[PDB]
This record gives sequence, C-alpha cells and structure tokens, in this order.
Amino acid sequence: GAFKIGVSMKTLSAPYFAAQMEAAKARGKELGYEVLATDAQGKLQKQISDVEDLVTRGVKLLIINPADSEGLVNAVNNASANGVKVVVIDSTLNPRANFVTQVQSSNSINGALVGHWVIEEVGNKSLKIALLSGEKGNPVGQERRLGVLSGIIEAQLRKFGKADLTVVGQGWGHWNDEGGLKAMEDLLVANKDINMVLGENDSMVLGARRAIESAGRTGILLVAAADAQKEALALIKQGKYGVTGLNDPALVARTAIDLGVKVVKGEVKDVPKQTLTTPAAITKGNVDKFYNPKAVF
Ligand SMILES: OC[C@@H](O)[C@H](O)[C@H](O)[C@H](O)CO
Repeated sequence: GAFKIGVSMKTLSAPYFAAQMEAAKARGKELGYEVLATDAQGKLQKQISDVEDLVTRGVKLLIINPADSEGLVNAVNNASANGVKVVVIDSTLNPRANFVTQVQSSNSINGALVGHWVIEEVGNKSLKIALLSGEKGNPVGQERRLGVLSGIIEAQLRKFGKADLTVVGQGWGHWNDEGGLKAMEDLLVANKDINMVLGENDSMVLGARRAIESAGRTGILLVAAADAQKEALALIKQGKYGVTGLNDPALVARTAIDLGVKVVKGEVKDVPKQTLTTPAAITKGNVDKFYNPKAVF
C-alpha cells in the first residue's frame, strides 16, 4: 500500500546536503510515495524532535543523515521499535543502534585509493601536508583523513620499503567553501613549506584554492578524500586539482530510498547493516566519466 517516507537531514548548509535532500525527495516521489522532509539546521536537539514528529506523522520508512553518531541512537531505536524501517545515510550512526542499514560513501577505501594515487603521482617526494578537516568529532571525517594518510604510508612501504610524511598543520572548515578559505589562510601564514593540501571534502579545498591563489603560493598539490563535486572535477580536468574521492549525494539518497522501500514491502530481507557505494579515486585520467557541468552537485 501507500505509505509515507520521512527524510531527516542534519543540515542543508553545504552543497552536498542540499543536493542529497532534493534527490531523496525526488526518488520517493518517482517511486510513488509521499515524502515528509525536515532540516535540523545543524542542531542535534532539533533533529531528535524532527524524528519524533515524523514518526507520529506516520512515516513507515525514515531516511536520516544524523547530526551525531551517538546522540540520535535513542531516537532511532524508538522509531524502529514503533515499526519504522530506518536507513541511515552519509553520516555515521553508532552501529549498535537498531536500523536496517547505513548507506554511505566507501570512505576508508576511497582514502586508500586516493593516497595510493598521490604516491603514483609524486613518487618519493617529501610531502608537507596542510590538512583541512570538517568537524571536530566527526567519524567520517576521521576515516577520510586517516584513510588518505595511511594510504600514502602503505603505498610508500610497497614501493620504496620505507615511509615518511609530515602534516604541517590542521584547520577546521566545517565542510564549506568559506570555512576552507579561512582555515587555509591561517595555514599559509603559519607554514612556508606546504606542498600538498588534503581536504576531507572538495568544498573546503575549493575555498582553500582561493587563499592559495591570493597568496601567490605555487607548487601545492590539491587532494580531496570526497566528494567529486562538479567544480573540483572541472579543475581536475584542467590539471589544476589532483584527485578526489567519490561520494555522490544523489546516489546515496537513491540507494537508501530504493532499498528502504523494498524492505518496507517485504521484497528484500537480511540486508547487510552497512551498504557502501562504489569507491573511486577520480583524477585527470578518468574524470571525463564523472564530470557533468550541468549536474546538481
Ligand atoms: O560535502 C559533505 C560531505 O563530504 C559529507 O559526506 C560529510 O560532510 C559527512 O556528512 C560527514 O558526516
């Protein structure tokens, strides 16, 4: 029968999130369902309230991008206990919670692929890395930075029998252009020998590139662990940005909606609790497969 789908987003305040929300809304409608959507505006307490509201409004399927991996456990457990099928998207929820599956980008494997590529590109070069991180305490952010850095190390070990790297500083850019720009400004003042920027998303790296260009600082390789944002892809095609990792907000949403509807309908069972989208490192070689200048994101 007809049932309602709820989509609870932690925030809509970066391009990825806006695109993900619209894709989720669109896919539920395409499949023939009413979609009720909420934006927590970056506030955990509001997201808890949003979930509770969607459950009493009668959603049978809840798609949630959680503001905190721990703080939403009780609300998700209660939704599931009241018969809602819950699919977590993008941000991690503690896997001890009761939900159907977590759909997200393959962050650890992307990081490995991206770090391996860096060594394919620069070889033995002594790396002096400025790190742009998203949000303190974010486990996806941590998986991305440590995935890329450990990928660099592993690739060096395999090729050279030894490894070395230096992270000259870390700034926090809150997943957006302005945040990346400001963090990079600080990093540039602090450090005169940077030869690589590592970002936990493209939006921050794109803002950082503007600080780099304003400062006239040359020789810096741009590396992102996520998401394949179109503006980054365009620069990768031009040779002005090194690599990114694949995290398609619309694919994540569609995957979650399709699987969730199948679960509600009894068409699928014994779903794995982790559902990772295809990993990829995207570079000048393969960018043409992925780049659409007219894309949403
Ligand atoms: O552009 C945002 C994107 O990288 C997203 O996957 C993350 O910010 C994630 O939501 C962090 O949990």
